Amino acid sequence: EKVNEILSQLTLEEKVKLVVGVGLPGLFGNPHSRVAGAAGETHPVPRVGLPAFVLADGPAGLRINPTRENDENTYYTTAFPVEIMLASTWNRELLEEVGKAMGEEVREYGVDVLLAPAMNIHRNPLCGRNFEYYSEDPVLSGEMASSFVKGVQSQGVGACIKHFVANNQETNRMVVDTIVSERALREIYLRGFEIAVKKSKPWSVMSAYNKLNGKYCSQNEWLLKKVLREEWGFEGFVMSAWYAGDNPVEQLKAGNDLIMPGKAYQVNTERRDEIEEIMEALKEGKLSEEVLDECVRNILKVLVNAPSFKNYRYSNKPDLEKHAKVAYEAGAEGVVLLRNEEALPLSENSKIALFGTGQIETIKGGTGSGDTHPRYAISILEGIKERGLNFDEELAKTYEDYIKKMRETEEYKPRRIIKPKLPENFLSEKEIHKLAKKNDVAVIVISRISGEGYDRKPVKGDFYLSDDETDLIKTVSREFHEQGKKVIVLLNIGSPVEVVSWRDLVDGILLVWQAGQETGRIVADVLTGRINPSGKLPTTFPRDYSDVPSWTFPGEPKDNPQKVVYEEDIYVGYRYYDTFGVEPAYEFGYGLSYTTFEYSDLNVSFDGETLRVQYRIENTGGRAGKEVSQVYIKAPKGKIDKPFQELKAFHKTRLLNPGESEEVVLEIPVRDLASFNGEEWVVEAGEYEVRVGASSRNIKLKGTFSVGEERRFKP
Ligand SMILES: OC[C@H]1O[C@H](O)[C@H](O)[C@@H](O)[C@@H]1O
Ligand SMILES: [Br-]
Ligand SMILES: [Br-]
Ligand SMILES: [Br-]
Ligand SMILES: [Br-]
Repeated sequence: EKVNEILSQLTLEEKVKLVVGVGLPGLFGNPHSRVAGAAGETHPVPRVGLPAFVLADGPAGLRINPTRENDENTYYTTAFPVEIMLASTWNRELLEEVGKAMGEEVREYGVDVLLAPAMNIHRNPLCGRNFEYYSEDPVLSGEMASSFVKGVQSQGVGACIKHFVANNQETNRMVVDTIVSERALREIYLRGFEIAVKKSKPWSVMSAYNKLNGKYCSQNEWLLKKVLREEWGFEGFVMSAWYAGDNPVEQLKAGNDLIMPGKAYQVNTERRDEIEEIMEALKEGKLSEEVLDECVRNILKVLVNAPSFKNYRYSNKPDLEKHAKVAYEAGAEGVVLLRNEEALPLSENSKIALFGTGQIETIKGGTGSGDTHPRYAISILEGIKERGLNFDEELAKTYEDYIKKMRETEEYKPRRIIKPKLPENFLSEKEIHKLAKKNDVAVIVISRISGEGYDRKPVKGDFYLSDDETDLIKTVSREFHEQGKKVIVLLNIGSPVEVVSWRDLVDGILLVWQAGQETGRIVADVLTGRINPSGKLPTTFPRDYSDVPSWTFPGEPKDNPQKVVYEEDIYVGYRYYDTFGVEPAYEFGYGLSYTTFEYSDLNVSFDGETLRVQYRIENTGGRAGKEVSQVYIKAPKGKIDKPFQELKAFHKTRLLNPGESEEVVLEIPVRDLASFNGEEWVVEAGEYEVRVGASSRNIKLKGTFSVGEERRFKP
């Protein structure tokens, strides 16, 4: 009743103020948000008891200013592992915990809505923001997102799933027209958002920068209204990506309730003030008051539940120590062991020769709106020191000295905030020979960073190893292998890189991604086996970039794309590699363990409305560990073309001791089995195959069931 009451009290002008942000806080002419560093604020209306609501990034943790002027207090937040690493956990419960921790910091720092999680599909590994997205698969993505949203919103604050939809490249994102069939949309790109919307009920959705089939997402009625609302039954409000679109009136008409951050003229001289443009449109009858009321109601019906609406006295003192444990745990389960030829874990007291500048310049996460400002960030070297591991102390000082020297130099000093990539081959061929005799093992850090606004390139030093990185690995490998010793590589990266050319040169490979503030601790602990790797890939690692099915990336013309066509359609990520027989370097769902697991006791039953899959996993190794199991369904060929198989469920065991087992029981609604034929979802009659895998290509148990009667669903 409150909402309809406030609504009835508002004047036309106050209503317009409410659907437009107050401008980017603390930049240009604008005052700081009462939470300094926050991404945006709504217009207050004291008249009718509406406060300003505060919105802030981001996916890796709350992003606000750590300090404030005329203030002795401190406002640090927890920097969690990046989303691609969180997805690697394949652990819903854990993602929910990460949401709660973040949510407590959101609430207690006076924020009302967290601008997370990001959940665009990994269409192409070069997308600059892949690090802060979950997966190339909509079920993994949707399920991780749902868990995170539930976590955040258990804390009395709102989540915001973004970016809706098909924002799968950074190049010309604010302008590019994304051409995608309705089938690709419904099966791949819309699909994760559908799951999140239906299962977790996020307070808000952020419409994407890009056009979708001719229309800006922020101004796309089919997207924000027919699909989101009418079909899916979304009950929240939609906000625009910052400065997205070109027409505030079209945005409101489309179902984009909240225009952020407001004052677009401050960034684009050709935009009018949106309040003035809207007021004029109302005056002229270009926009009806009824549409305006709907947008305002969508906003209030959600935000009357925000802490700010009840004048919540936030503490400015969240439990950072408790949240750090959660960040460490998330990182611990998200590391992916890609290769282990009797190399890991390291023996106790093993003397480590630590290589690569990334050991010191460790990447905690990518740049942009999804960045964070934690009190600390434990480098790989620091974590190893902290845990008291036996490392070459002379070498570590050499690296420290070399980085200082290089970063002080003109060519490599941080510019404007990028740090030029350092040469990694500064050690002499004889210096490394000395290292091989002195130490027991080699550990080489390979680091990459990416971020909002920039796409990566299929070139050396980016997707490919730079020549100096290749030379370092070759030399270290040769030297240490001659001495009978093992070499380990740590991939401190945010998205796939080439691995085929060098992986056979080394014995161990740990994909440690970018693990936030606790990175070095997580990494050290994985090396010694205190952590048993349980992460599995949420995205495909291709042998070569030319293998990638999304070849049109980043569009036409390449250097200034006005449009990009998803030629590969539904056949993206593993759906492509499986269906057309292209072998990846490492497949979707792949990941090793320090122990072994045996799958057994498969039972499959379909009562016509629910597919029930049960099996048993036993730890047959000598170290406790968790196992991620994946259930792929292979639908019959029947009427329409379909991928080879599709992930429909997944699970992760508790921490099993040697000899322990766990019974897995998963249920899949019949509707989930459907393919979209362009008009409707269809679950074709026929024999289906259940494929329970330790990865999409390591199937451990197979069974079948039959659909007797075709089922159809209109969107
Ligand atoms: O920082 C506010 C927003 O700015 C941009 O729209 C980013 O794409 C979005 O992810 C972020 O939440
Ligand atoms: Br997407
Ligand atoms: Br391998
Ligand atoms: Br990266
Ligand atoms: Br194209």
